[PDB]
Amino acid sequence: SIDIDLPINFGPAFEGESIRKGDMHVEFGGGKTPSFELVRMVGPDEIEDGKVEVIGPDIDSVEPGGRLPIGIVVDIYGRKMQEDFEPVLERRIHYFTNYGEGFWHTAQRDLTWVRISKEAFAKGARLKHLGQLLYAKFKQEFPSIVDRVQVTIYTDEQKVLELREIARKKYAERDARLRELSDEAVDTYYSCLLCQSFAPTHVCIVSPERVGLCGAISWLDAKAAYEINPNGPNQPIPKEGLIDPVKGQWESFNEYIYKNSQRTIERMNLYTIMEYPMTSCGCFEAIMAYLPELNGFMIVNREHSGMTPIGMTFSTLAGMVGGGTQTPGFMGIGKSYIGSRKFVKADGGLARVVWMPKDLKEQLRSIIEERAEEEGLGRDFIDKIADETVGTTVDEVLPFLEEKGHPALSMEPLLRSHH
Amino acid sequence: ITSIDIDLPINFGPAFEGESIRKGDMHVEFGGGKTPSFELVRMVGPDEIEDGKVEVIGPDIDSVEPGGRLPIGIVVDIYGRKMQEDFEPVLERRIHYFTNYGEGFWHTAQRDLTWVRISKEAFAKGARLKHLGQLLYAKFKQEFPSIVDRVQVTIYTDEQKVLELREIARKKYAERDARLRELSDEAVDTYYSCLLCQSFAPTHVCIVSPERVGLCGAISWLDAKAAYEINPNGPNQPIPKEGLIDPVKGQWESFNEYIYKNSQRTIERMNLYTIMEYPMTSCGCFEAIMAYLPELNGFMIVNREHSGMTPIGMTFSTLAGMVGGGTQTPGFMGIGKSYIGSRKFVKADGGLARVVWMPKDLKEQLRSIIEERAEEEGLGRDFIDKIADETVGTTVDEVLPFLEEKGHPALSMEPLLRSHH
Amino acid sequence: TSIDIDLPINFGPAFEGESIRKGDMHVEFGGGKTPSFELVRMVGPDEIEDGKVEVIGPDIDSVEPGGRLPIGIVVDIYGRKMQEDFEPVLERRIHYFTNYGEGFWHTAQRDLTWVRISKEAFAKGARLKHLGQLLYAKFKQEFPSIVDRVQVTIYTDEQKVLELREIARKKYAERDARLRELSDEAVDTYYSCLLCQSFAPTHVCIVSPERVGLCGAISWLDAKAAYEINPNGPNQPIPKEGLIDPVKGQWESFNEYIYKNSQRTIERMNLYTIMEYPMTSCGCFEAIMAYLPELNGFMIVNREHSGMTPIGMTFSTLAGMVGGGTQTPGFMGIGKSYIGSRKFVKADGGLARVVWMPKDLKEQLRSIIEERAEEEGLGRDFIDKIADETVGTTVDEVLPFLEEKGHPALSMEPLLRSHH
Ligand code: SF4
Ligand code: SF4
Ligand code: SF4
Ligand code: NI
Ligand code: NI
Ligand code: NI
Ligand code: NI
Ligand code: NI
Repeated sequence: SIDIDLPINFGPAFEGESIRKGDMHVEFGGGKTPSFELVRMVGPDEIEDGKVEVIGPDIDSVEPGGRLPIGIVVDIYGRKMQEDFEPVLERRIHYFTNYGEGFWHTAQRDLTWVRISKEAFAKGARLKHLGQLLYAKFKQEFPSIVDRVQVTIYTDEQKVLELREIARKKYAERDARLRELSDEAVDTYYSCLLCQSFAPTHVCIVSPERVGLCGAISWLDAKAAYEINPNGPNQPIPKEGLIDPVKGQWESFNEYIYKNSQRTIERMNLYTIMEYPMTSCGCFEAIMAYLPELNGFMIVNREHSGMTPIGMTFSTLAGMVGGGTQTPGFMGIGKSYIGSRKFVKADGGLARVVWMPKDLKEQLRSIIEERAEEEGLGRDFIDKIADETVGTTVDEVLPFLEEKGHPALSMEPLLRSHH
Repeated sequence: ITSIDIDLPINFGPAFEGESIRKGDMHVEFGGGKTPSFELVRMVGPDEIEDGKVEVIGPDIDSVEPGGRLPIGIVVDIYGRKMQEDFEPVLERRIHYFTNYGEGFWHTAQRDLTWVRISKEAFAKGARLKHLGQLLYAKFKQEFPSIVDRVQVTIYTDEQKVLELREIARKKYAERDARLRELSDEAVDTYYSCLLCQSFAPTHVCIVSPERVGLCGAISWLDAKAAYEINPNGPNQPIPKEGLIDPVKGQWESFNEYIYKNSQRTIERMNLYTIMEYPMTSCGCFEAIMAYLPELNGFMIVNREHSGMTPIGMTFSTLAGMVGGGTQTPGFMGIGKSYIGSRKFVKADGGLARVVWMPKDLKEQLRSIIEERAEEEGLGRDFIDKIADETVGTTVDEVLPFLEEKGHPALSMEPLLRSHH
Repeated sequence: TSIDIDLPINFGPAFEGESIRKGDMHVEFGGGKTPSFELVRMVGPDEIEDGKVEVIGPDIDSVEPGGRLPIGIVVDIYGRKMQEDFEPVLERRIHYFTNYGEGFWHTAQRDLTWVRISKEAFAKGARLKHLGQLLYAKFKQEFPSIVDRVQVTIYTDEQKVLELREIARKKYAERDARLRELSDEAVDTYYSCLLCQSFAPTHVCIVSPERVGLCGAISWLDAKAAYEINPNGPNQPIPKEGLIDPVKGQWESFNEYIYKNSQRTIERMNLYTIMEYPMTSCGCFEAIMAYLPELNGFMIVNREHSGMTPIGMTFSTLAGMVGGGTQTPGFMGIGKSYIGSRKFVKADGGLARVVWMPKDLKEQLRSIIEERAEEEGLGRDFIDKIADETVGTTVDEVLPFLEEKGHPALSMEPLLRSHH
């Protein structure tokens, strides 16, 4: 814990609070007003170090139930600070004030949302304590790169309408930077091991065309973390000793994994799953499995609670996919790795995928359609994907695959067996 | 199969303690709301009972023609040097244990309301009830060579005496029940355990606390304490509440050490107040099972006695096969039906406010406790009206619209597990 | 395992999976349409010539498309360590040391030897002497210690093919009679191949004269022949001592043997019971049996049959539960011949307690299931009592049908119980 004498009710409610309409002190954004929650870098000649101010009415000073602004602007300057340290530093707001209740905040880029609740308004002390806590934590956790920190908490419409421009596109474009950067354009793939607490053997090598299975750490973020902290869990790895571009195995990756994953796993194949895939830790967003009977791939996310054609639901699959065991045929991948060019390149990529939940089809509809159109599979390739309503068993799915002429059936199968 | 050595012409076998009853084919009925019977193990003074006074106060099986209803009140009064008044239910459970899973009369509900349908073949064979109590004398003396001193059986038959015996049983029920709700987790610094279930689940260890009952639904914390007092080297040993590791999630060093010892080191960390992270294992005898649905953001409390589809897409039997045996599966928990009424019912996961689906029978049986707990939690007495049932829908797509229409409070809470994104 | 003689086609491990249709089929040799067979016969050095490909008939380079060439592969071996019992094993190795080359699509064995060669060899100039010399060189490389003189004759004369297939079929009948004669009571030592350990080191298929191995092809005779050829090989005799549970088939000596070559991961072993200490499967298994407490009986499903099952999960789920070297009680992987074995879980009710089987399996075992029912007194009508997918498929479908047809398992002692 943090052990501060704050009034706010210490809890994990910041993550995904869906506030009731009849209680919320502030529900910003929502197609009605601006919204933001931002950490940015400013010049040394226009900011004051240690200043903590709460612009607009305080928590107690206004009655509950209104629709007013909310937002934390943390302006930090240092000698070595760069413009690319925002996405990694700002995430730490989810670990300073996140032991509290009555908030909703994320994604400080160009347009999206921010909120707050009531019951954290009359516990005795004001938001100035929150600002001071944030200033202290930013001065403490990152002493190398920042030398002056200022915090403001705006709650007035006009001063935050300028900030309406700060919650949708910057970080979206920062991951689109991974999208546009090719796998081989860069010359140093980065590592990730922060998930060692649940699975130490997980040494996840992130690439500019393959986000980590956590869904949060990318190559740009790993590089920024290394620049912030050379000793940090993300470490730099050059590319040496090419073995096979088809599966994507180098020498430095293999040696690093062998000497860091406790010698359980030696070789790694970035572009395929059926031979030397990458380990997981239990933080995967989706699960990818092989269906020789359907001759394709099955992808199921965490938020599905139904029956699967393979016969096992997601909860059962996580029992064996995770842990840190190099299992061929099963893997855990993020929901943004599906729309990547190097997504199981050897094993058919997007073509081999057959079945996935309907909700995940809708969420990834546009990107999957774009990726299918890029590869020539046709714009209507998403309709060729069998959903849960179409059939929950292999014997049900196969007639639909025959009807729709799925390309997975047409091409050759994989992983034959012995007698 | 357990055997005996009593000399009676009746057919000892599948027809004396463990099968259903119907009124039409019943020869003589012993119990129910019409001709109530019971079975009590109380404590009385030495002068109140002659040692080994196995009697039959009233007609025997042959002396009664088909048409008359009588009870068999097995009033096993026990006097001892060290016996207490709290030790009654521990032995009282064992009286029907000699013939429960074999012999085939009835024991409805539990405790002291066994219902006996004495067969016509037993009446024709013309035995007596003296040996019925003689069997419960020798076996009782064999099982308890350290507490009991005198054992009696006093089978009454008079209808007014039937009502008097029923009133005595109801008086004893209140004494045995009111103590449990008085206890609390914080009051006592010692927690007992239970490893009786290792016969078909060696890797499973179940921790019992004043508020959390055992998953078997049978033993409580008081029962475990009484068994430890009676059996100092039995399958239950005390553990001091020491070495606190996680206060909110309920983890202690001593509990972790005990589990790491007994559970063959497969389980080392256990949480006493949450399901999604380090849930407690289960033998396979759980009264009910609760699963977490990320789509609905809540708990589905489906019990063993209810057969049917569940929102997760499978019946109780499949979930039991997935969970029981000691497999520590996050997102699923095996609990006793009374544990739902505990004040510390998954406090780390928001408690009763995170329950969205219950079967109709289980919901109706626990209406009285769910309303009382909703009033205490501040959710209001109408909380049971917000809980979906199988009539509302057997699938997520059928109950989610009903849940959002009812404004279930769990929709206003954050999801579970350890966050990463 | 490559070669040296130049061929009109390549030589790689990936050509064994080639797909050739009827239009691309130049001339088949054997299978379900035409007669062709392999053979390995015991000979002496009196009238054998090394590498003599005595092709009696037209060569494969001068045959019209769509024709038929009956192929009799006679193998003449001069071996000091060789015996007449090693003939089948070498035949199996014909599959191993022939498919490594392109165009050598070879399937089945015995009188069902099916080899297909497309026009990629006939049009590009491949002779039958190429095949003969390739087989000779493959036998020399695979078995350099035992063989000394090799003659891979390839008869292609229809009259000679038939009069030689008569000898081959008589030899096959003798092999089958030798398999039938031996029984687990008289035979003291079993064997175990570890070719299946290439994926699951802990797993060890156990092969006995009555209960065949999980692979369904390596019988007791073949394992004994391989041990005689290769004493260092995976198979090792196991003395029959330390009988702990004769009801379910527990021997302490076999338990020690399991300790020896399975990293001591398995303590005991019930050869006649799958519930207590079963044996896992590496995928070589040909069928899966499971226990159903609802009907209290065994269910057996072969690999080729998928779909919904009374146990509640598909065959893929069962394979995942039992395969991968993982030992799970209550389920087992078995070979097809084991169903007809008289040691079929005798303590666990034998054939009586297994009622749910696919109809195709009933048709395959028409001379086996009925014969076993007659042996046990069940009568040939027991197949009517056998639940098949043509009548009932789910638990509820067979719930009243078992009672109507007189289910024997419920009429006998059940297994497994609850707690309270
Ligand atoms: S996704 Fe999680 S486990 Fe994988 S590298 Fe990133 S932090 Fe580590
Ligand atoms: S309820 Fe059952 S499993 Fe739990 S401690 Fe008691 S006997 Fe053991
Ligand atoms: S059945 Fe499988 S594991 Fe056993 S000897 Fe044969 S190939 Fe090896
Ligand atoms: Ni993880
Ligand atoms: Ni139990
Ligand atoms: Ni149990
Ligand atoms: Ni095998
Ligand atoms: Ni196998």
